[PDB]
Amino acid sequence: MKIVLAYSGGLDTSIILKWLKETYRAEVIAFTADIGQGEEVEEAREKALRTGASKAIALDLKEEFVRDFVFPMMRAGAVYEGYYLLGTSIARPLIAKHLVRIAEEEGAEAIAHGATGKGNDQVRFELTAYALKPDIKVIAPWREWSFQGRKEMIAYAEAHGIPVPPYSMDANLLHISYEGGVLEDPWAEPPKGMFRMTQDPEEAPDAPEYVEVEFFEGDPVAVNGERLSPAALLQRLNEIGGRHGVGRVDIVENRFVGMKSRGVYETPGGTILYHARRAVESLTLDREVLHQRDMLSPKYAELVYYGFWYAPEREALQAYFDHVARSVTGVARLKLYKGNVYVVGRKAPKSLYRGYDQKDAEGFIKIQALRLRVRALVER
Amino acid sequence: MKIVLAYSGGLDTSIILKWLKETYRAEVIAFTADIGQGEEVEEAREKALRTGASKAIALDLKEEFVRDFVFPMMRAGAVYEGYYLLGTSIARPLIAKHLVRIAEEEGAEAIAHGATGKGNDQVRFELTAYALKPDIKVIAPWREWSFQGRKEMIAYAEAHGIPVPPYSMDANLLHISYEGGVLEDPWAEPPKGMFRMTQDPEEAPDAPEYVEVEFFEGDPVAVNGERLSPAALLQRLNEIGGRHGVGRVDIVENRFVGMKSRGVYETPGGTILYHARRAVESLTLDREVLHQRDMLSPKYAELVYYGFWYAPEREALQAYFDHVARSVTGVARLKLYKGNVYVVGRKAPKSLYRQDLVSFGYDQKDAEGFIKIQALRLRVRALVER
Amino acid sequence: MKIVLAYSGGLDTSIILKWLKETYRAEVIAFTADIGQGEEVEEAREKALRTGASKAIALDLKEEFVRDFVFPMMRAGAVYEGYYLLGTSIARPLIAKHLVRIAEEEGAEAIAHGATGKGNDQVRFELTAYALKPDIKVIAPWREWSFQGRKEMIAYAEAHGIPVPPYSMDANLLHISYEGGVLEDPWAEPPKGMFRMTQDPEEAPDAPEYVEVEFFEGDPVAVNGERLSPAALLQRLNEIGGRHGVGRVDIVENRFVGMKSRGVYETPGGTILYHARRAVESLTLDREVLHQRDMLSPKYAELVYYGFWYAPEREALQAYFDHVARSVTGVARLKLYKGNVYVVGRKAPKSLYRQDLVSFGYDQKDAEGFIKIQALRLRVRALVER
Amino acid sequence: MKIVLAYSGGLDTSIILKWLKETYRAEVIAFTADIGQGEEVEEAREKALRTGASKAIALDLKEEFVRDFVFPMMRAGAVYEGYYLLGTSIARPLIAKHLVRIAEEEGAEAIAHGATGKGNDQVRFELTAYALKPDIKVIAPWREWSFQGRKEMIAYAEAHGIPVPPYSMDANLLHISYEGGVLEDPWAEPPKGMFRMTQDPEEAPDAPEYVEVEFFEGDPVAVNGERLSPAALLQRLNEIGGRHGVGRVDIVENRFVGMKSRGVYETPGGTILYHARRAVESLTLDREVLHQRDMLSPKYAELVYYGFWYAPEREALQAYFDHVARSVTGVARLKLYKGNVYVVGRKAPKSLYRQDLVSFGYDQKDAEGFIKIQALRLRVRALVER
Ligand SMILES: Nc1ncnc2c1ncn2[C@@H]1O[C@H](COP(=O)(O)OP(=O)(O)NP(=O)(O)O)[C@@H](O)[C@H]1O
Ligand SMILES: Nc1ncnc2c1ncn2[C@@H]1O[C@H](COP(=O)(O)OP(=O)(O)NP(=O)(O)O)[C@@H](O)[C@H]1O
Ligand SMILES: Nc1ncnc2c1ncn2[C@@H]1O[C@H](COP(=O)(O)OP(=O)(O)NP(=O)(O)O)[C@@H](O)[C@H]1O
Ligand SMILES: Nc1ncnc2c1ncn2[C@@H]1O[C@H](COP(=O)(O)OP(=O)(O)NP(=O)(O)O)[C@@H](O)[C@H]1O
Ligand SMILES: NC(=[NH2+])NCCC[C@H](N)C(=O)O
Ligand SMILES: NC(=[NH2+])NCCC[C@H](N)C(=O)O
Ligand SMILES: NC(=[NH2+])NCCC[C@H](N)C(=O)O
Ligand SMILES: NC(=[NH2+])NCCC[C@H](N)C(=O)O
Repeated sequence: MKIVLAYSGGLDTSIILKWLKETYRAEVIAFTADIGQGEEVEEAREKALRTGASKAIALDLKEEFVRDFVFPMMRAGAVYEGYYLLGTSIARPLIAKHLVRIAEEEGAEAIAHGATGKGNDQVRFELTAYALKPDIKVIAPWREWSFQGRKEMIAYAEAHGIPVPPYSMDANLLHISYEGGVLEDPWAEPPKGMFRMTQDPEEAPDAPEYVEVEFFEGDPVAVNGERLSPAALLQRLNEIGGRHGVGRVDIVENRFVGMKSRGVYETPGGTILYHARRAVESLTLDREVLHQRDMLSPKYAELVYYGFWYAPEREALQAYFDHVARSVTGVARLKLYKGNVYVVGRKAPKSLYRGYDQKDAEGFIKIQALRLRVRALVER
Repeated sequence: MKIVLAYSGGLDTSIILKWLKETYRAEVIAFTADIGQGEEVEEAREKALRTGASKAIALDLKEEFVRDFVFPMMRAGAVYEGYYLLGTSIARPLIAKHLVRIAEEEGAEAIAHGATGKGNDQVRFELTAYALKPDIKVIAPWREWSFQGRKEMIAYAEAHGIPVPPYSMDANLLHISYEGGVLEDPWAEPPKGMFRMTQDPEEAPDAPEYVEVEFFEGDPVAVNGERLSPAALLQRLNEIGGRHGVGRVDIVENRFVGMKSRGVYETPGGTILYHARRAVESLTLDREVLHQRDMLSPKYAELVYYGFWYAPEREALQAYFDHVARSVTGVARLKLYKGNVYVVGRKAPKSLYRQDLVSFGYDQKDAEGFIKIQALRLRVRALVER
Repeated sequence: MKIVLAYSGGLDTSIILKWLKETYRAEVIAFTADIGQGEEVEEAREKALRTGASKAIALDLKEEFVRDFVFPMMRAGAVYEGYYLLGTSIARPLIAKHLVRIAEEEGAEAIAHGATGKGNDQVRFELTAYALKPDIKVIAPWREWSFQGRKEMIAYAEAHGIPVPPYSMDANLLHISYEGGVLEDPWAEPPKGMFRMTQDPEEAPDAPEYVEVEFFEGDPVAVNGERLSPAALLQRLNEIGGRHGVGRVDIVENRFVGMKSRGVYETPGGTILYHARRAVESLTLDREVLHQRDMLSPKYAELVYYGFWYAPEREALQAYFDHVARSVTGVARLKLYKGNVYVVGRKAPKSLYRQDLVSFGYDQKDAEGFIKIQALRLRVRALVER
Repeated sequence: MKIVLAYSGGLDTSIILKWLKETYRAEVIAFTADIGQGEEVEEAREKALRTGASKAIALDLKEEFVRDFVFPMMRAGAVYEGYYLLGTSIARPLIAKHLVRIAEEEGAEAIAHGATGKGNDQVRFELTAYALKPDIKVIAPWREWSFQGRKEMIAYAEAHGIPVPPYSMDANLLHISYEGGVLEDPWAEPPKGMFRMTQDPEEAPDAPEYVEVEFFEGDPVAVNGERLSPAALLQRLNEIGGRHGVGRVDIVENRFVGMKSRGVYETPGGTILYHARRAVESLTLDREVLHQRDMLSPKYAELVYYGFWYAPEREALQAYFDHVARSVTGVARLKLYKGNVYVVGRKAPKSLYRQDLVSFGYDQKDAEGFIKIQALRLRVRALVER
């Protein structure tokens, strides 16, 4: 029996690698994806072999991540519960996609991940796995073992020679998420110094910085006149937005499995892209199309948040969003200053910005008012 | 014939007052509402009499404005096309409501206003009027007169004794709007010094300021522990957020009459309230309720923007929003700093948050069954696709 | 330990009553609700006591069923996946509501039902139970026992001395549902003579029959001029519609649990009410209100179907639907003929219909301006396409 | 100048053709489209030349109508206000399309139609024309002439010389619409013998008739095993359904221009197609995709009804509906009997139905976990209410 483990190189997946070998008397193939966490994945791959993996794989997936998951999501204007730009949410389908592919190639009957039984990640990983390979076997150790606390887990790792290192973090090219520990009290502000991807607004440059972002067909293709690949472009905007402290959100969200959770997120590049997109859309999209689009975005957002990426509903809505986004061609000009992003200009080759006479308005108004006047007369 | 004119006190409504009297051989009753435009309404009232009004009425409607129009709208989370908090939009129904009221009291068969034929305000004024008094006659001079240019309008004014004087502004307790002129080029950043209600972030305090807003039943009732009436509360938050340069928006919007236009808005108090409201809702509203509510907010926003305030669709949706909003009770803690509003905390008497469920309602294993069932249709799809 | 069992009086809940006693060694309180199954619940109550119940309760809930469940649902125009009027769906919450009431009165820590692990009813019973009493314990024998076949169950019944006798059916005041067995093949028409509530259309009267239904406030209050209580009214329309074979539908629906299921339903009275309601609404509801209401109906429907009756989302939407329904006052005249229901007329005290607006409230030029304004964005669009 | 006139060959467009020759003294080009009105279109073309038309054109557009307009609409499951299948609505864009095409080919500056200023047709014609050629000049005689009454028009006709003859009719391959006259009273049943396309239910065969419709990637491609082109297929289903009296609807609808109107429609073929489609969808579409699609259908319906066919909103939604419809491949079996259509069977090569998931990937106990997790937020809510 072989098992493809989503291995991040940390303590838990290291413990998991050992636990899987003994518990399932299985050969474990480790997989570590480079999605912009800011770590040398090769070090994780080598730790996996030291830990006991029969094979360890590491892949640079930053470009596939931005082009095939982040970009399509952004085209939809996806925002969960008013603020969450879904940084962790869209990255999970990508990881599981490769787990299942590797499982196929290696002849493995199962896959494993270290997401807990109380979060969203477990759902995202498994819904994707099942959607792509229906008879795949999934093993989620957190829902199968009986560790009674951290102490017991550190003891288990020390016993296997696994080296042992106030909140939980998840970082990738789109954002860095923070939750748990001290963050659990929604009345308490995050502690100073917690953020890593964005500069503290109180420490941002004293002068504002202008940035231009070009969109061609619904996707951003250039920054300040320089054409950049998907991953390179997000990276650049992260650098630019980050220096100014842009993209910080603090919310109490509703998880898919039932409870509320306090989360903090920094999405510098994606936040600039959100406003840049809407800026270009303001000139290229039709009024009714836009209004219909905005009423569907929230639904799309929850699909991503819940884990229904490789699902027919999401694919169907994507057909609508992509259609609409094809008209988003132009340039947005933004002004960045101490934590904030300001749209300051926009232009487009086929802008709809700027015939009748005042007289037509009276008619328009009379007809629009008819049903209201009738209703009024009936009330008498 | 009597005509009740929505009189702002400026050049155009003064020109209109004289124009109406002669064109319609009627007497004009001028109505000026104080909705926080930062001017002395009694001066417009007196100017109306000097311009020829048979009667001039001026009313302080700040409290009614915020209590009966702004609060109801905020309750619904209304936001037009992603950023417009509807500052000018919700004020129009209030004005027209009083116009129709005064017309009935004065025995006036018609009402008038100085909104142009190419904007949204004309629709808001008239849809409200017709909805409240179906037989009312509406006179909109811009759509009727033969004035050809500004030059001629000035000559007419000067001939009639009316005193004469880079963009058009509309200010009230909720915001200040700027559009037209130099703002007509969507690629040009607005001019320096344009903003009035808010301080440029570059000049905002170096020290962030914490502000707490208490919501009792969907509406804000206190700021930093001090109980304030609707208008006093909005005023307070404009002062606080204004100093920090909060609430600035720059957008190209879609007008109801069919064309796009570049608008700039500063809504300090309203912006703080928008995020404060959502902060309290994050603890007091159910997941499914919240998601449904957010999908209807945009529709409600276009209704307000188009002018369908006193319309059945709007009142029906208001029943939904008011039901949901009744649960919004708690306190939001925000951090203001150079143009931004950061939510840093929230608490509520009946908060649905239980860290009991997040720290390390079921045991992990229940999650497996949940996933299996949720995945069934997807697995079936995959098997069929073979 | 005490366990309140939702007892229908059939073979399975009889086997379950025994099973609960043996498995848990608890006192079992059988509850049978009369919701129009066309069964004498007092027989079931007696059989329950014979089967071993420590206490058996039988309540007539026909009026509560229609008044507090069917009517609120009908006001929303709830229809699941194009054709399902939710007959079985709205009944479950009522039953679970009493199961928990009784458990609390008797001091029973648990409730039990005989819905299987493959369907929707399990979710409906349990979601309302947990929603009303969060610490209640639920026992669903179908998900806990070892019986591996029908034959095994019958033997267990005999070994326990319980009386023993091509599809499963569920009947109540709203409809009769048929699914399973021969019906599992979606390409096979239901067998002849299966329907029980409606007469076969080929055997229905040769002369159409006219019926009028009065609505006052969103709910039906009279049939052919006779005031009738909710349950009596639904009963009456079932008699009238059934005689004509009205209300039959055949669909393959999506269960909440993931798979498709072939179901057949007969809802005579409800079908008449569905069309009668829309008929009165056509004169009493505003265009925009109607269009908005219709786009929310499908959502409310899935909530009911899934089992989210005592859920904040449903109660929120209910506030909207109730608000809109308050105007539905008038009379619908329908024609019934061999399985079909035809709306032939409608009237209302405050009908918004006006023949003068259509007979050959504005002049022709108004329409021209309306069209021009509506066309503006389309023309700018074509011009840019150039 | 040149004017292209949408000419139906009837009294009014004949009067309109003269009116155009006299008033504008222009060269009128008549255009008559054959879209299944069952009216020898060539008769209409000769009469146009006989009336002063310097050129009359007649085209067989039946196939284009069904393939490019009816099918895309049905693909979306479009239904206006619960019953209207949009028969007249989708035909108008097709006509205006050719008018504008012919105007470009004839160097004509304007186009004209005889829809009145009180209905929706004028909007459909004009929105289509403006969207296709923003520069186009439109002339709507009903809104421009001085005639008051039939008497007046009648004499004017005799005068110039035009043959001269209870409700108004509009017929095409999809349906026949009836409204006006005796139909204006919402309480008055339609007059016996009014219907033309459908046999009276009471006069329909005593024996039910089964029919099968095959769908391929969203569109009907065969009936009872015989492959038929779009127009031939709709024609065939009209014949089969008509003989049984299928597809009759009687409603009071909300017109786009503001007033309610009583309309009667018979859509035999289209009605069979509506139920056949949903039947194939019940096996080929995913639950969540279906539920989403149905909540959007109504919006697409009003877009068609209002006249926004060649509009970005409609084309955008079309991309969604087209994507979803591509999966609709299979066969539906329906039973026709005296005015009703009953789905009795359905099958598909890629059916998502699995008898094994329902008969006695699925484990009963997974349902408990599913239920507990779904119940969590409801339990927390209840506990907080203490
Ligand atoms: N970059 C990655 N490549 C492969 N799998 C990943 C990757 N990142 C996260 N995962 C999966 O996600 C789980 C991580 O959830 P997370 O909250 O980040 O926990 P963790 O405590 O950091 N794991 P570890 O780093 O081994 O201590 C891991 O158990 C992995 O299965
Ligand atoms: N506070 C108010 N009281 C009464 N009527 C008002 C008030 N504010 C605005 N209006 C109406 O709205 C129109 C104003 O449109 P707006 O763009 O503000 O023009 P204007 O510049 O104010 N007119 P004027 O100031 O008289 O030259 C006026 O013509 C009034 O009819
Ligand atoms: N009228 C009722 N009163 C109380 N409980 C009911 C009633 N009707 C249905 N139930 C509940 O619903 C379950 C019925 O599921 P169903 O598929 O109809 O099975 P069943 O065949 O009726 N059981 P039985 O009649 O005992 O053989 C029962 O187990 C009850 O818990
Ligand atoms: N088959 C067609 N070909 C071209 N234009 C048409 C056609 N059918 C309808 N129209 C247009 O639609 C208008 C008809 O509206 P309708 O209510 O059918 O009136 P009408 O009574 O049929 N006109 P007429 O037949 O000339 O007496 C006509 O003025 C035409 O411009
Ligand atoms: N494994 C993690 N640390 N992920 C944190 C959760 C991210 C965020 N709560 C989400 O639902 O996307
Ligand atoms: N009279 C005015 N200055 N009105 C300004 C328009 C405000 C904004 N464009 C709106 O439509 O609400
Ligand atoms: N116990 C029963 N036989 N129930 C009938 C099932 C009813 C229908 N399929 C529903 O899900 O509501
Ligand atoms: N030309 C006609 N008589 N058309 C009848 C209008 C049909 C239907 N009421 C509609 O709005 O489409």
